[PDB]
Amino acid sequence: MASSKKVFEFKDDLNGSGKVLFSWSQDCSYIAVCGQSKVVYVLDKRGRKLKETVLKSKNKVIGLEWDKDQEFLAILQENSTCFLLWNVFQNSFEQQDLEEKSKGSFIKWSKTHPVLVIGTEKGILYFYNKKTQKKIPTMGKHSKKITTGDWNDEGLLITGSEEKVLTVSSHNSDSKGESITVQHEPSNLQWARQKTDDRDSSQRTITAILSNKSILMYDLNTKKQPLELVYEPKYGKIVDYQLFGDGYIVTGFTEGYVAHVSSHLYELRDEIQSKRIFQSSLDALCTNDIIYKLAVAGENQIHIYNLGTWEEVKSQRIELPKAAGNVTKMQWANNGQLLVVATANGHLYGYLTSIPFLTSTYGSIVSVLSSFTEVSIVDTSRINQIQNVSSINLETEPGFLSLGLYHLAAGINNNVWYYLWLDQKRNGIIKGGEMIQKRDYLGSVKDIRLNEFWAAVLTDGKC
Repeated sequence: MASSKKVFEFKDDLNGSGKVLFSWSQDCSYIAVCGQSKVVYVLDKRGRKLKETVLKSKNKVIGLEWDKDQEFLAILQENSTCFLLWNVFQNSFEQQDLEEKSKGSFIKWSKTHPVLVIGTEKGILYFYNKKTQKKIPTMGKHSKKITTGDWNDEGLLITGSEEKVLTVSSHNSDSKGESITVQHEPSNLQWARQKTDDRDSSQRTITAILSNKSILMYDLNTKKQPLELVYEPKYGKIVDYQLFGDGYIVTGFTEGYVAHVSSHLYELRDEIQSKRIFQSSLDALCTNDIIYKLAVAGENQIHIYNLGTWEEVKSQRIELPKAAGNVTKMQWANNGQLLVVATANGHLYGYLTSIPFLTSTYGSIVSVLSSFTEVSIVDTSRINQIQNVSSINLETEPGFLSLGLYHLAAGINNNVWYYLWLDQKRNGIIKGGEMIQKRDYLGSVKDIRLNEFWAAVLTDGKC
């Protein structure tokens, strides 16, 4: 059992005490962080600074987002008259103005298409096209300050304003749906694939939070009215809710209570499951469907939870420092390998949770990466028991692994490492891995194969 490893810890010395915004790259490689020190800096997955920058204004960052190509970071500050696109690789500034000297209130990039929406306090929505860097204004969609916004995989912008109005805009700036009359203020916009038996339904459901008290549901298929899912007074005001699996909702509340409901309309009205986690207060919660874990933060600790049987995973519980305060934001990678923590006092933490290890097999012999710094070869000759593993040291972490009768091949992008046991003949005593030859290629290593006396390397166009 590999416990949660605190790989990197950063304090308010470089982040700033307050509500910190951290953004994952879509390839789950580089992690951008900015809090109250106005410093936006990107770290590697293990916590090494790569590119650092400082904003011109002293306003707190209210919006930080990676673009679709993971090349530009969009940053909007507290009531700023402009916003900044920062090329991380080029480390280059470009400032986009807000028309009529409007105060910045919301920004969000289309996670699949090159469209960036900026909403101001006047209700005007500006659509920024990156391929031509052109602005399309839309006035009158919202009559008050825009409060919440989100994007879908299809790239449909959902925006909820103070006038209890939800509006959806497409890529061509076409409004998908008229002004929706909802009971109370919508917030925490999210796009969900609703639980339907027919498995040909696209992800189009809009799930939001009403007045920080209820959960609002909206669907497109049959033009059904938005539904106000009400929660018990013991729950109180909602802290947050997360969507997991094929359309299910898990929500946390102020008294350490958590509720699990199925997004199916026939089963949404009644709470399917309820559980008590904390007794004083709750900080936040987040889900990961690939690694199948629910992380609920409270009282400066992280509780890991199962979602099928809902067993409390005590093994992966994390004890956060007290000075961090109530946790404000929490997110894994898209694959769920590494988890990033931002709290109300500017603290930033990185923990190792899943990191699945690669396995490749030759005849009756398999390989297990185990820790990233080494690779253990595993013998499965006998039945019901496993022979002794043999550890081989590594410096670079490959994404491809291949096993032969004697050699072991470890391949990362355009780099190949080879290892051998003893020197041909009969193995007998097994020796440590030897760096026989470091191989480099002009192209990427698509696939690696190794019989015994020869080896084959694949590149995007040539073997």
